Amino acid sequence: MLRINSDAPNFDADTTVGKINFYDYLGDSWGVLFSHPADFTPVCTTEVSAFAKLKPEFDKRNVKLIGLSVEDVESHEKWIQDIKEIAKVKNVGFPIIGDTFRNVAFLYDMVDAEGFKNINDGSLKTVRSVFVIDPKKKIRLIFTYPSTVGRNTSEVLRVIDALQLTDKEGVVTPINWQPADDVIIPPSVSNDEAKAKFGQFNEIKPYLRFTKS
Ligand code: NA
Repeated sequence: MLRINSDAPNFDADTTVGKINFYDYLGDSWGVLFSHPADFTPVCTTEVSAFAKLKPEFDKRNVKLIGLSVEDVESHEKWIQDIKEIAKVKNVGFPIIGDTFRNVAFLYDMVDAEGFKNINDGSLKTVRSVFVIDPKKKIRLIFTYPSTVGRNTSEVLRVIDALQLTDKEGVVTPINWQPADDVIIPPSVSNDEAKAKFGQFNEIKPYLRFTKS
């Protein structure tokens, strides 16, 4: 099964922006792949609307958004029109994948079978995962909220910031970290190595050393 640190599988799909190859779409950017069981459902509609409004926040972090929903592109196009109206956005700048037969969802381990459309029978309730993918196509973080509970855009941005920072500076982030807060030196780094790389640090315990960001 796919887990954090697994490679995000590549695929070809029909989308609201035309046919794409996932890796090609992503390029060297980070990616956020978010999933929906069906179009014209309320929580998901609010969620896509929020991502659309906030796309500039993602753009500045070199992150490309992509949505998946188990319906055809034609349906997604109509849904986007509603989303534009609701969100009061001029356009939705990212694609929504038309996964009519659940093939992509299946590839991403959200369902145990592919080849059939959305029947409103409950088999699609699990098509709700969000995958944060790095420039090397590694899945870095996953979260799955049920369609009943809307996601948190701020948290998605927070984790992206933490992940990027950790990759950039070789640090780790504590619970509830916000940017500009102090970070933690990874245990793989010796105190001497830490002095060389970070300067000063506060050793709470030998394994827990805070340093400034
Ligand atoms: Na020190």
